[PDB]
Amino acid sequence: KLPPGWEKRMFANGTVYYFNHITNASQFERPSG
Ligand SMILES: *[C@@H]1OC[C@@H](O)[C@H](O)[C@H]1O
Repeated sequence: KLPPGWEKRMFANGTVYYFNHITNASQFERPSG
């Protein structure tokens, strides 16, 4: 499902986003790569 290095992440207010654990990058939209 999810591409390499990405993992799902979430704010203290309950808002979900995406985080790259290899690069420390982050984004709201679901990652294609
Ligand atoms: C929840 O935390 C992330 C921020 O971007 C949103 O505006 C807030 O509601």
